Amino acid sequence: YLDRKLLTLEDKELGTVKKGYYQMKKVVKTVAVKILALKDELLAEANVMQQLDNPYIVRMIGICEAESWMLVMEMAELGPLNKYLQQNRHVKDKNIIELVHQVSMGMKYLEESNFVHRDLAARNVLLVTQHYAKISDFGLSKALRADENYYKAQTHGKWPVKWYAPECINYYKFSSKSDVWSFGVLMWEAFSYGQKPYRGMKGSEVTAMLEKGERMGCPAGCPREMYDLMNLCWTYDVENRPGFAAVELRLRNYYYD
Ligand SMILES: O=S1(=O)NCc2ccc(Nc3nccc(N(CCCO)c4cccc5[nH]ncc45)n3)cc21
Repeated sequence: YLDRKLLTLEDKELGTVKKGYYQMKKVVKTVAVKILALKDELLAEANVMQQLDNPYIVRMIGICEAESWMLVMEMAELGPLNKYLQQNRHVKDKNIIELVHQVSMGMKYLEESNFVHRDLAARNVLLVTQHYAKISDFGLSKALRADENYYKAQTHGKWPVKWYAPECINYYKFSSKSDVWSFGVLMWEAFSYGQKPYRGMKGSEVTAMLEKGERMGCPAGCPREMYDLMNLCWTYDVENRPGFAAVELRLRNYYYD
């Protein structure tokens, strides 16, 4: 738990979200703060992110119980990737490849830590700099049990279907391979400069489209290798869909080529 005394908030708003500062041992650290049901979701996120430690996942500083309930993270100054790219269409393809490779290195670690994100989308990638991305928003994330490969969704809550693999929609099964499907949608978003996927379509319409074997097209100016990778992530049969080690490798090879 954090010390309220050591936390300072801006008035300006970023429930509610605020930018702040927390006095660490000697340096002052810029932080982003969620300020409060909606509480169990924030507790689940705190519980997960306290077990995570990776350069490509947003770091939790801690929980402050004061006048309000607060979840304090290190600040990723530039904000969500979808919004950033929407306002910065000059960003080169090679820079996008760089950012999406970083996300895949982050997801490779999660996979290895046996956690499922369950909400991997461009809106949940935050930028530290134009060349440094972190995965955020672990509200729906689940620590897999030692004896299982997947999480079985029970209660009906947030359901971002446009990022969900068929086995999630059809069998309520979430695994690292389902996160791979979502990563594919995230790539598509990033190479489309933060445009929403399957625009104009209902969730049930997206599902019907995918079952016919149809996929979203190649965004303008997306190199074909990256589009080929999106299609691989969108492999229907989860058995034959790649995991984050295979996905990360292919981005690494391409990027460094
Ligand atoms: O709230 S914003 O989308 N409005 C513009 C802007 C600019 C920078 C950040 N950066 C940032 N950097 C780290 C964490 C964090 N947030 C707020 C995200 C809004 O949901 C968080 C606070 C607490 C827990 C969190 N988990 N994931 C993000 C996050 N936000 C966030 C935003």
